[PDB]
Amino acid sequence: AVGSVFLGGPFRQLVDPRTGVMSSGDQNVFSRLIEHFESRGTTVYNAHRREAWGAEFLSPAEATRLDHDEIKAADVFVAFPGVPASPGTHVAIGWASGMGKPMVLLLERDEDYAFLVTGLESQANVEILRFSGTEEIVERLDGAVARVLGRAGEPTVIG
Ligand SMILES: Nc1nc(=O)n([C@@H]2O[C@H](COP(=O)(O)O)[C@@H](O)[C@H]2O)cc1CO
Repeated sequence: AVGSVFLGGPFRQLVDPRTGVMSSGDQNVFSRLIEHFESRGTTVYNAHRREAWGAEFLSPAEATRLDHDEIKAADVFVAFPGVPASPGTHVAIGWASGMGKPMVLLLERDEDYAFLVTGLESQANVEILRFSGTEEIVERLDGAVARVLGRAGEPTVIG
């Protein structure tokens, strides 16, 4: 049973400038993923919700520090690299892969992602899960987390 996950993904690009928040459709997937885990006993660290989906904006420095602490604390790292790419999320993949964290990465099926993203499959303790909608993710996530979590500590290139 999984104590803690860090859930990451695009943020800045999903904020509506007119409202200063993400739309319910974009919050959709995050909230769905949060519930799923929380209902099962698993603490979810997630910046989108912590920062009221754009309304309670941090300083770059605060935001940077919290994210790195939460990543380091969570048992498993789960994130959406984003199409187009989420700059802050890619920084976080660097952090997590650099700590040898169990990671699950959520990739839109039939979309292109970076070499240094896809190249972590095998190279680190990572599992890629391609998806055409949120329910697919919700169905497959627990298995993906258990498999990566069942390899924690184990040496890897990069780990
Ligand atoms: N205010 C923010 N707080 C944050 O914690 N972040 C972190 O950086 C990621 C989003 O990066 P972008 O905002 O660059 O897409 C999120 O997963 C979040 O963990 C990003 C922003 C906006 O750059």
